[PDB]
Amino acid sequence: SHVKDILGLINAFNEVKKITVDGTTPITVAHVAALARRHDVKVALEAEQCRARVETCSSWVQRKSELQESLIRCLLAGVFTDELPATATRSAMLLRLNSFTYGCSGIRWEVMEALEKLLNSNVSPKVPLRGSVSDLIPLAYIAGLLIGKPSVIARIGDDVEVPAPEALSRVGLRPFKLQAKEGLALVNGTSFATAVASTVMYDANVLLLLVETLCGMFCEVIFGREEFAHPLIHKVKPHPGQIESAELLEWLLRSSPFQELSREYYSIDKLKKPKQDRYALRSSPQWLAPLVQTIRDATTTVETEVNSANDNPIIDHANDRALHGANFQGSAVGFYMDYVRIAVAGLGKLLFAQFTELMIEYYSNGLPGNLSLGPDLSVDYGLKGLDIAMAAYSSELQYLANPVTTHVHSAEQHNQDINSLALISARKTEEALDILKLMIASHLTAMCQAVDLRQLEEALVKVVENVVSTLADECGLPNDTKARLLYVAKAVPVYTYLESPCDPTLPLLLGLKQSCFDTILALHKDTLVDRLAEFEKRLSDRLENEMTAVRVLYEVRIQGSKFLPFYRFVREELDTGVMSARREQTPQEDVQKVFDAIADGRITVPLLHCLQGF
Amino acid sequence: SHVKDILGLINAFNEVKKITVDGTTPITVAHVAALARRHDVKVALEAEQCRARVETCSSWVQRKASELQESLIRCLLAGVFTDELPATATRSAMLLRLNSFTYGCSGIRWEVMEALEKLLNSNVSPKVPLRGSVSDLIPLAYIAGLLIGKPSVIARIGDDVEVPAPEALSRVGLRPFKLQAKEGLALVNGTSFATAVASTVMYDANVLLLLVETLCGMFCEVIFGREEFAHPLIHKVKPHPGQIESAELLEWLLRSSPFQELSREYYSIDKLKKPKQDRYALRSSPQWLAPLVQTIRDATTTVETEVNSANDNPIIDHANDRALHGANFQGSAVGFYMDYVRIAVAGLGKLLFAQFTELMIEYYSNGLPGNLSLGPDLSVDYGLKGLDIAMAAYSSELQYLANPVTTHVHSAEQHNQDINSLALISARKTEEALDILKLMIASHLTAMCQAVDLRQLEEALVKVVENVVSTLADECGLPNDTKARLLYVAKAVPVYTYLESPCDPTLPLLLGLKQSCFDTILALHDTLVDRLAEFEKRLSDRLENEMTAVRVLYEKVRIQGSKFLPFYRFVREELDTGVMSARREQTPQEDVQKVFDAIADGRITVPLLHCLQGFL
Amino acid sequence: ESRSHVKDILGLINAFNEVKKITVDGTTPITVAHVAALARRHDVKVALEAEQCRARVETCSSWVQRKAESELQESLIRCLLAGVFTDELPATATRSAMLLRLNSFTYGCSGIRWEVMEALEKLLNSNVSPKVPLRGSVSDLIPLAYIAGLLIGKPSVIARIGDDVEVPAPEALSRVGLRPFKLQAKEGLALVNGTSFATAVASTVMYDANVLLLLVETLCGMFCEVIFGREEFAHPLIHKVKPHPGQIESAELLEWLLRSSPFQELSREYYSIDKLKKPKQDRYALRSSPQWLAPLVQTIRDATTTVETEVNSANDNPIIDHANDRALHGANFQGSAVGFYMDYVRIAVAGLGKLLFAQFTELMIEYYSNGLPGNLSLGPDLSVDYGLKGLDIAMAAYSSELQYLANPVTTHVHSAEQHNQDINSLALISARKTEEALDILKLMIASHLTAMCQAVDLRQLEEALVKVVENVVSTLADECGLPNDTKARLLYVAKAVPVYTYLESPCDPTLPLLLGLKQSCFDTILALHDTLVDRLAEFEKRLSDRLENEMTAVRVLYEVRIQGSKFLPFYRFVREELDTGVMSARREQTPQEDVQKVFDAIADGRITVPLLHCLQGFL
Repeated sequence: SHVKDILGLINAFNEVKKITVDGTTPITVAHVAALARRHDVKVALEAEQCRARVETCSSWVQRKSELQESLIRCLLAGVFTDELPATATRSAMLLRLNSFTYGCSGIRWEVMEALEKLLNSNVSPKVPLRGSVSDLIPLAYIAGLLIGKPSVIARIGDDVEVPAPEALSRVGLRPFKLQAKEGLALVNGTSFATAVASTVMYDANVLLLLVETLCGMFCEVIFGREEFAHPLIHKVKPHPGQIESAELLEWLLRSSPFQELSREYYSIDKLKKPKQDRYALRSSPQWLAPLVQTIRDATTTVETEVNSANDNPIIDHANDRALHGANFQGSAVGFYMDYVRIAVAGLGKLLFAQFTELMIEYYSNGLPGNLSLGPDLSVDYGLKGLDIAMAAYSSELQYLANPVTTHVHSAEQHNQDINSLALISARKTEEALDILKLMIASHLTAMCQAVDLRQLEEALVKVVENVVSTLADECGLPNDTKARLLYVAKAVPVYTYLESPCDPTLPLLLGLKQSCFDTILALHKDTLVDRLAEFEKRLSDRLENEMTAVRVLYEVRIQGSKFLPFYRFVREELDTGVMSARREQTPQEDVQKVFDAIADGRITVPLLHCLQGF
Repeated sequence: SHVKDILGLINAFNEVKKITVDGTTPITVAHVAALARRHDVKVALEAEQCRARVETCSSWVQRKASELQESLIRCLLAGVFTDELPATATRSAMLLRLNSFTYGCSGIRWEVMEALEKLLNSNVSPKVPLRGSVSDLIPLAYIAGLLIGKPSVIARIGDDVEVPAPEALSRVGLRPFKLQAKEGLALVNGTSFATAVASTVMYDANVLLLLVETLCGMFCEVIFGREEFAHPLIHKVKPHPGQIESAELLEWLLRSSPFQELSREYYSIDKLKKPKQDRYALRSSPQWLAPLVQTIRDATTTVETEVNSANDNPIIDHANDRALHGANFQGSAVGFYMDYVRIAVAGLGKLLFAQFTELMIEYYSNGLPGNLSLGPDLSVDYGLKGLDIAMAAYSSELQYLANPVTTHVHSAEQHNQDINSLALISARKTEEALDILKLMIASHLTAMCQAVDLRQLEEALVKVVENVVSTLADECGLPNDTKARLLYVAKAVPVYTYLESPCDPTLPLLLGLKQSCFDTILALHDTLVDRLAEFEKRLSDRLENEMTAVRVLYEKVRIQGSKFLPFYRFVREELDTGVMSARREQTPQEDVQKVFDAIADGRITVPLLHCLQGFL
Repeated sequence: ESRSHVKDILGLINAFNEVKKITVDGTTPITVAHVAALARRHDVKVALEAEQCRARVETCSSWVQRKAESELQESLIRCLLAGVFTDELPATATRSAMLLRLNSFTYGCSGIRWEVMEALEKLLNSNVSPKVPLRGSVSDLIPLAYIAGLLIGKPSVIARIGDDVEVPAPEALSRVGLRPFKLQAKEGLALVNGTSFATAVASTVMYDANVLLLLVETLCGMFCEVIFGREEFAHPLIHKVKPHPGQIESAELLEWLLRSSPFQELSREYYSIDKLKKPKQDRYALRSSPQWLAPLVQTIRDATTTVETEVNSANDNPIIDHANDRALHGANFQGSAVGFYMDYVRIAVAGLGKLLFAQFTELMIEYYSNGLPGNLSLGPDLSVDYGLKGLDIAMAAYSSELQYLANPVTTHVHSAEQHNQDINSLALISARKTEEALDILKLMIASHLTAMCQAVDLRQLEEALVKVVENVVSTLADECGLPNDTKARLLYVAKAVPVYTYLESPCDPTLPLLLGLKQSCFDTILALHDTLVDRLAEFEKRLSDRLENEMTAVRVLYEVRIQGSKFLPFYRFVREELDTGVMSARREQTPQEDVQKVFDAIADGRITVPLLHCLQGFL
């Protein structure tokens, strides 16, 4: 399954200490993400496997200086408005280094050692955002650093910023004097486009699994039928992503306490409730199928690019010739960044549709509008702000998923009449993921709210049942009338009348009055009316007070749910609670905490816990 | 290799007789295309294989239990004839609905499936509105409208006949069906139309892809490229499957090429004044094709999975006595991959446009004339300029089309369909995109054969100018040093830079000749001047006439050794075309039309398979 | 000065219907209504006027002829005949393109012979036009080459005479008493060097855009009437204070259309009963319509001006200044003005479609339709009447494709023609897409009007059904001998409860009618506190016998408020002229059969009759 592979990726991202750059051992998207985000991870350039092939190649080129330095000069052409982040630059530095290990570039080993040292020192040049059609200009800033160009500014850690010559001295390096072919070796790569795409693909894999898992949590809170994930439905339409996502979904909902409430809910008033769930849940495995396959396929393609000699000419020293091709063409990455962006927009649409169902009372199966706890709804608009936000997120996301590779210009004196635009495309897919992160944060926040509302719903109904039951005994109401009233206490959704339980124009008293008149006609063919009036009177004394007490006490079914790690993480570890008029905490403050957990990777802890033993 | 698979697809499309519909044997995109386009291809609904599970499921629904089904079809017959879905797509959809029923999940009667079998074989299909599906209730309601004999539904019988549905059933020996429980839903609740178009789209995408890959080699031959770009080491070290596989073909197509022999000769003369590397349209082609190849191959698998699936709801589990409520009617797998293919197709078109552009510009065509104009009178011959303009028009619309459709999902049908695939709309646009690619390939191929003729004439013309300069050097009694310089210039100068007026004192030949004469005077330092004066004098008497003669001979051969001979022989001989010039009266339209028609009806696969025979 | 864009569009519709002859003289402007008239009405003729322009044309012809002193011009035509037949540009577009090329010549800048212009005139009025390949133009060398090919009698060029006959170009010239032309100086270039085809399509695109716009604007008022909306949204002051000209003018129309509406009378009555359980404001699809329409109105009108400017221009090169003895080298062949505006209009057309989709969506959902049944089903048996659910799915399909089409074309410029045409307009491709967008918009307006006529019927049945329920309850309360205060409670419920919530089974104790009645019966018992229970039991008994059969009787009788509505023309047109009725299981016709009739009427412009009737009196 792809579920295991993404777990393998998350584990690798966490467990890795050294990234082996030897020319044999593959560098995954997890390893690139690790170097970029975790500063304790170091680069290990191994001499045993590639020092020989590299030096031979460097020797051949020399057997056949001002020229190579004036190429760098002209390619230092980007403008600072916003720039490429250090995470991206360092990833590109790693990827250019990795390209050299195959011994086709003819670069000196000494220069490769300098890259290794510069990475482990956290030194990286300030690189302008735009200029590459895919990565001559951005890679010329890495090359400019190695030759100690004063115009190129370099970072040392989070704070220090100095010119390149002084940066080289602080790490024990002297400015390089470029030999033949070396200048072209440095700038002629797909390193930047593939750097951004690597982190894009790691995040896309994590967030894909995250979205998949949260579909089960959505099922639990929306009172859905877990039937939609039955293996036979997907065996008979065997899209690999459809089967695998449903397999996870079936497993997550197998022993669900919320699904027990679901079956109980649809057993009462069966004819007046929907038989099938709406598409945002029931259609989820079919929707996820293409999205799963797109993100998995692109990972492979991105990894192939990471582990490749993307340079020109390809030096074939064993046959005394330089091979002329275009391995610097990032079309593999370019095109797959477009496909992924469309897949991400599809994940966003799934999230938007699910969130919309959750906010609307007519579709939320008992949940209050906007998930407003209230009870006073005139001063509690709940998650309406986030709902509006989700449409703003989805809308921009759909726009972003337009392709970039369809805008190829004839470039560079018409020499580059086809070019990938891979970096541009990767940046847009990165921007789309940022928006997807915003959407997952809000979704998870809302469902934790829905968990709380469902558990309180169970507690409030049981109170209404108790108060009606005891007062039926207290008022000496017959066995028939008691059964009718208890049914109404179980049937009508508490959130329809929570605002004012004893309001004569709200569903509870409405159903009660309808029952009382029905039981009068049945028992007729006078003191019953006296007993019923006393029941109504005493309900206005006890019900409101006891319903309030239970809610205030609340301010259990999740403890048996496989999504407990997510609920416990959001509520306990991030220090949040039920959203109401009484909690002095803006939705921003709540969602920001969840977003930050997703952005830094802390969300993987509850994710892995949730999926343990799958 | 994907090359093997596409050849396998082409072979199956050509040589299939019966499509086995049994619920175990897969139906490929080739089979779907074969049924749609070839009339003598029949459907084989094999009873022994799947009558059992179908009737087990059918009777299960009968145990658990008709005006309800009538109302559903009547409801969904809601399209408008503005445009219509072609019979090819409707018949493909009919086969795909039939195949879905064979899995024993739909609860439909075997009789209904038998009716679909005979309706297909009798070439009967309903008139279906183009639009209305979010993916395929409305379009599938017209197939169900036929089966129940709705008078408002019009059916086609072949190419000539269009009658109401009750009469259409009568003519093929069928009676209108009264629908049982679940049957009305079972007929309309599928991805049949979306997947039908997607199937023909995917077959075409494979054929045209291989065709574009092959013509990259032909482009190398005519543009005087370095076949080095296809060297296996360049691609093994950047091992994208599509990059390696495409390069493997191009290395093979260019091995021992007569045109590459000319290329080496061309670059050996005046090496330090010509492009050291080829431009990206050729050199970068394997890297460019890589994602496109993978996109089209992966999407072929996905569409074929949808073809061979039970896209229905509810899925009847008759063995465990329960009706499973899912959403197998959601064609998102198809919809998303149609968007991806369309982006890839746009990339294929961009490659072709870029190559075509190089070919048309003298600065980039390496000796070739602008617009590939033969002339010799260039003021009244503009060659392929018209086709050059149209190529930009094709590519422009192609790039526009490649915007995704799946990013425009609306919350639909009482917000019940809050996610829908729009697969049929997406497939339709990818279809339209492939029609444009066909237009581009047609022009591209035509421009290549034109370029073959121009290169071969270039050689014949050069051998004449050499022979004329050689003989006149003797007749004037010029020294062996002078003869060596003059024969060098005759070899070096591109013949098409002076073919308009060979003895014009301002054009490149006489310019180079007047340079050598002054170089040979200084080196040999006055009756030599009189011999050089007689050399120019006798040149303007014999040169133009002899160059004209061979051209005339040519208009009334290294492509013989070339592997692209089957293409050249197909365009020139089978399609009856010649070299484009003022003296040829056939329009660019008349020539390219013949090529396009051959691409459209599949005739082009013959020269393609001949070109690729022995490639393993 | 324009009084209102609504007056201007009505001006276009009148001009389209009334014109008999199109005057081509180089001074009198051709409008998008004229171009549409020629393309669609075969009785309309072209009149080339030899008084004003004949002199300047011949002067220009002579000057070019003098400066030259023939195969060159024929070779241009030969190489430009490079289209492929896969699909083709329809005769309407080609005939429009011929007129526009002819019109360009009248300015005396092209150097074309008057005889060629006379041939174009003759070919147009004879309904002769070449079959032109769809693609090839980056904007219109290749498509225009086929008009030029016809004039020189190229055997490969096929020509239509009317709708039936297809003959080669020499034979087509023969049948109209013309001989193939021999091209002189510049004449080859002068025929192909224009924006005629892009501007032809754009012209009938802009004419349709104007008509469909006004139609959409007007139908917003009809939507207000059926959805029970608050006309308050169109109040002048709201828009006076946010003074977008399209916003003011659309609201002005809507205020007028809703002023004395009998339907708006029902709206005020509806929101008076149970105020607290009903929305205070309408949803955006209606309330936000003038604001939404504002840029859409302005885009469509501004583009009409730009297209018309191109129509009445010398789109040719070089421009021959015979008065100052020199040829000026410019680029009037660049159709960028038409190109970019076609992109803007396509986005506006998508915007109009979104407005239609949203309004349609509210209408189909019971939670949003303010009393109307789901999918606008009549029933009463809702299990076999799914209503307009089919058209509702189609509306999502239509809108989704429409939003996709509204992506720009002008952003996809390739460096073309040996990098000489390094900026090209792509105007014809863009115009083609905007045309496709308007086709879909026609499908959307068709469904929308069909749905709203269904809604009118349902609202009028609603008023008939309720007053019967009121009558049955009122009389039984007297017969059963119930007190006046109890009678007032039960009559309130009869009026308050929406009728379509219980019409399926009126005397079902689980549906909202009996629920309210049982609620009120228990409340009255508590208020008057034994034989009262006997009288109430008799009330329930006699209601379950009498009510259902009477509700059916009035429903069958139905199978009035519109008669005072300004939308009566539309309702009568759809119902009487097109021969339709209320949609139910008792109606044999499919949704297709009904919507088709409305679509055809939109397509051939029959819809302008009820539109003009609906809007007469408006200033």
